[PDB]
Amino acid sequence: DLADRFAELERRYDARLGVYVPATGTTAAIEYRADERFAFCSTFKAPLVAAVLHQNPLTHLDKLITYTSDDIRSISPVAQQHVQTGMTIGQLCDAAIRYSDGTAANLLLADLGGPGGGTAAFTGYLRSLGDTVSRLDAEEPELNRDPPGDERDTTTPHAIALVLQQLVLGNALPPDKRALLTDWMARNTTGAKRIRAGFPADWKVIDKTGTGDYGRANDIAVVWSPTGVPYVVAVMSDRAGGGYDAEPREALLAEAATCVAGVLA
Ligand SMILES: O=C(O)[C@@H]1CS[C@H]([C@H]2C[C@@H]3CCSCN3N2)[C@@H](CO)CN1
Repeated sequence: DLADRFAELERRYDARLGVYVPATGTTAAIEYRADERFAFCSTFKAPLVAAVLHQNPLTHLDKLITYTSDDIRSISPVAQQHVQTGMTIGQLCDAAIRYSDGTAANLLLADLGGPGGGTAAFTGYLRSLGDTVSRLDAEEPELNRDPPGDERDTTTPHAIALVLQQLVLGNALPPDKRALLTDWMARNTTGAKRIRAGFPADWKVIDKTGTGDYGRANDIAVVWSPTGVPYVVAVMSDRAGGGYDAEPREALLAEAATCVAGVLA
């Protein structure tokens, strides 16, 4: 029984675990705390990039964005190295997804524009995909400071799964923008010990991770079986029982993904 395995893992890592895999083909939906709210953490960066792709011509990717010291306010492995020359929208999308670059995320939010520094339009983008649940209320690094239970800056494994399904497998984006998003998530550098670690090597995996205080660790992915059958896999977790300093545990998400992969094989 799968719900039993997920419960075992919660006890092992002193964690709250949320899992959703949408129903597809002759495969039933997998769901565990799938409608409870979990912090986005950095996972929002993937649909952010979709929002910015949708809103503009693909030529927009080549627009150069300049920024400086007081824009670097969060973990920003790529933006910190290019601050003197600036970065193109394209480079920023690349960094936001592949290195979870926070400054890139803020600059892309600003590019979207409108109230809340972009966060309202980010949310409106999800609403356009039929996601009535998720909300982004702040940008980096403030979006990470909400305590356990706080509804600000949250999604649900169910909500973000259906969003990612439309973005990557569905027609939320035209093919050329869709490929750009898909390719960036394929080339993700941060996700090796999470959902990717639970699936056999001959499965293709693309993903965006999230991490936070209170032991938050997320991963949202699309996986393809060796015969090309795709599944969307959303895994979210926290370990709020250990307080603000509780360490995120990637192994939890890797074990949860192993349980899911065995069921989808
Ligand atoms: O800039 C920040 O302070 C935040 C902290 S939480 C989390 C951090 C936390 C994790 C630790 C090491 S590197 C990647 N970092 N990503 C990110 C997304 O999951 C968001 N960036």
